[PDB]
Amino acid sequence: MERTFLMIKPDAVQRNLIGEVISRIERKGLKLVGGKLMQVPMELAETHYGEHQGKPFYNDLISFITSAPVFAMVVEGEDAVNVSRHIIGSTNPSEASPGSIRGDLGLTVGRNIIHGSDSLESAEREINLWFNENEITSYASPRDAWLYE
Amino acid sequence: MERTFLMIKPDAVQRNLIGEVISRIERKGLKLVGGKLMQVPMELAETHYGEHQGKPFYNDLISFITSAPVFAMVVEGEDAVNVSRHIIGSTNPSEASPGSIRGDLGLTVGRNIIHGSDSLESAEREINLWFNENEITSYASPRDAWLYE
Amino acid sequence: MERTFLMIKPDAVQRNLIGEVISRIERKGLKLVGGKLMQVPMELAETHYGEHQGKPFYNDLISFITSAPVFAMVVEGEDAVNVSRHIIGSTNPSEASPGSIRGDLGLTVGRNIIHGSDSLESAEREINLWFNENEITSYASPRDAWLYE
Ligand SMILES: Nc1nc2c(ncn2[C@@H]2O[C@H](COP(=O)(O)OP(=O)(O)OP(=O)(O)O)[C@@H](O)[C@H]2O)c(=O)[nH]1
Ligand SMILES: Nc1nc2c(ncn2[C@@H]2O[C@H](COP(=O)(O)OP(=O)(O)OP(=O)(O)O)[C@@H](O)[C@H]2O)c(=O)[nH]1
Ligand SMILES: Nc1nc2c(ncn2[C@@H]2O[C@H](COP(=O)(O)OP(=O)(O)OP(=O)(O)O)[C@@H](O)[C@H]2O)c(=O)[nH]1
Ligand SMILES: [Mg+2]
Ligand SMILES: [Mg+2]
Ligand SMILES: [Mg+2]
Repeated sequence: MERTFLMIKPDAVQRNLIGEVISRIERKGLKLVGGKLMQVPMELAETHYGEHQGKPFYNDLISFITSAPVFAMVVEGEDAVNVSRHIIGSTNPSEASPGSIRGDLGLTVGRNIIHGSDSLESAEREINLWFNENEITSYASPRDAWLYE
Repeated sequence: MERTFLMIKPDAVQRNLIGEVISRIERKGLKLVGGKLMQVPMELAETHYGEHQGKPFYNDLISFITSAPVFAMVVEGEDAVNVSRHIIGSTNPSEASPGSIRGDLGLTVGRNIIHGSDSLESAEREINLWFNENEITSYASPRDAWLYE
Repeated sequence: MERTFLMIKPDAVQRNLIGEVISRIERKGLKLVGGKLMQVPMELAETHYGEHQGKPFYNDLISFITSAPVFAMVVEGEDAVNVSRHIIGSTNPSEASPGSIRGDLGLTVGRNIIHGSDSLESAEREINLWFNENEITSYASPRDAWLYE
């Protein structure tokens, strides 16, 4: 079943919103299949955010993301990539839709609560980057026969 | 005052989301005016979903909806039909707006939490189908003078 | 930092939704910087809503808003004016986006829970109208270094 990578960023951690964001993920039907609290080493940040190297926000991004722990996650569900993006909300939390994670919890574009893979793929690439698969559990859940036909 | 028919489907029942969905209905201002937990007999499913007889999802629909109890409801408020649809969200929960019932709780189009009448109507027709009106209470509520001019 | 004026109207007060609406404001990142429960004197209503004098809903507006206490607020954050409007939702709560204050809590256009300044601005003008600034506190909060770059 489709997987995506999600990351609760240091702003949500330092604002004590870990449970709230995880709740929004869970109640949507998405299955948490890997998850760990970790400090992000420099080299991981830079490879994760490689595609942003030329951009004005890059240095700030790398600093922010290495500034306190993140909660890294693998999340599984039909259409998981696009589902996650929909509940996370657009990149600028001031335009992110009310009811989305960024739309309800975030203020500014550079401190926007959570990251999700933007496609199949960068998902996966990001999953392989952050997780070895002995870290990724596989389990059936009671609700599954009720989420899906 | 306008009424509509709403139904909490077996997916929300089996996922233990009855109270959550009812809460979203109540806090919007809509008045619960009839409500019962019931197993849906075959013949009721088929007449309820009559308009879908030719369609690829039909057999799955009928099976799903008869597979565990539903919470059937009559709900009253100005513009109740269109209000309910707005908070329920579009049919595919992956596109349903965040903050909507389907947008927050549902994953797939065939397991989308709740049904609402799509017009004045089919409301109603559906109300008469599911409820005799000795089943439908009529009562004024303290908030009413505050919801409405 | 940008400020806006917000007001919890007598419908939310009389529906006991004060905490809920304040929660939605707080968790977005907005800083409550002035706030008071007050009955709105006639002359204040009329100057507040001056721009609506010719309109069909005017007399109803003035009556409603003077009919029970309101919770008047000054709220501070980057882009506070437009942020507040986004989480409050469009004027008619039947079209206001699910997940917004009006979209989740309001039914009708004339009883729509809360008011927010519509621009820099009328903010602000409304702040000066409702608050003397000995009423407006200024304080740094622990989350601030996490909301903002
Ligand atoms: N300070 C600042 N940061 C920005 C700006 N634009 C983008 N960013 C940051 O970089 C991201 C840009 O969005 P995307 O193209 O989806 O890539 P990404 O969002 O960095 O990836 P994730 O944040 O991990 O989801 C935002 O999350 C912000 O954290 C900006 O104009 N100013
Ligand atoms: N499996 C599956 N089910 C579908 C599909 N399209 C529609 N459905 C089901 O049939 C419904 C179609 O939407 P509508 O035209 O509003 O009618 P309806 O939604 O069945 O009516 P309610 O579900 O009771 O609101 C959805 O609720 C789904 O339960 C599909 O492509 N696949
Ligand atoms: N009864 C009734 N009231 C309306 C109607 N249109 C607007 N209103 C009221 O007047 C407001 C009109 O919207 P705006 O142009 O943003 O100004 P405003 O909303 O009054 O300002 P705030 O309510 O304080 O945010 C609504 O909040 C309603 O309270 C209407 O057609 N009928
Ligand atoms: Mg992004
Ligand atoms: Mg439907
Ligand atoms: Mg308005």
